[PDB]
Amino acid sequence: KLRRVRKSPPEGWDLIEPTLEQFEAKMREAETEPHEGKRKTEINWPIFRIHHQRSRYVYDMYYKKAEISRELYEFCLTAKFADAALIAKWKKQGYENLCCVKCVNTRDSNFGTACICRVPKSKLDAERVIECVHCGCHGCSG
RNA sequence: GUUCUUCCGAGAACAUAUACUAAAAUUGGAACAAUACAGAGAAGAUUAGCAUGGCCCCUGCGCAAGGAUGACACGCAAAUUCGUGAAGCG
Ligand SMILES: [Mg+2]
Ligand SMILES: [Mg+2]
Ligand SMILES: [Mg+2]
Ligand SMILES: [Mg+2]
Ligand SMILES: [Zn+2]
Ligand SMILES: [Zn+2]
Ligand SMILES: [Zn+2]
Repeated sequence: KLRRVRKSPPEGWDLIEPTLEQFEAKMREAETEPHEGKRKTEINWPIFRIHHQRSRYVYDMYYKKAEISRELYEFCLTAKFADAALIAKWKKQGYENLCCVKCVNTRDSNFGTACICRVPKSKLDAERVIECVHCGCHGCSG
């Protein structure tokens, strides 16, 4: 990754490097863990889950905590440490807990609806438990 | 879950219906390798090649071409119907 961004990490990369380096360890384990004893839908879920976490950590450091400068935050977007297109959603009102961009692509669904996990729980038959097939998200709206 | 309201623990807006839903459990359907036998179209033999037909395939990208002429075919073929005189009887 860092080879492919040419400039050096700008300012306080040491604050985020040990955490990002742990997400890398997580992601490689998720790639190589056996697909046996798991649903054909389940095995992809940790990938989307870890990719959500890592993007969320970079995002929270810059926006909520302000512990990294914009140049270091934008560096993480440039170095593909965080998905700019997922962070682009968490800025939108009503999307601030979105699990993955695949769940808001309405075009890919049979009827042109969003994913069911995007329905607010108060609008469900709220005893109902959800695990959406795209990522196992139980509900990510309200 | 977030941006706001305040009399204050509630209210407005944003957000709005994934998935042949199984890690399964059941249930049909093709060709395989070879002991011994007798062995591959045309009025004697060696026998071309190309056609023809249907509820028969295979190889091939194929309206090309190969697969024994790819194999088969291989006869009670009656399918619109009679007409005659002798000789027994009774
Ligand atoms: Mg011949
Ligand atoms: Mg031929
Ligand atoms: Mg031949
Ligand atoms: Mg023939
Ligand atoms: Zn999702
Ligand atoms: Zn979903
Ligand atoms: Zn979701």
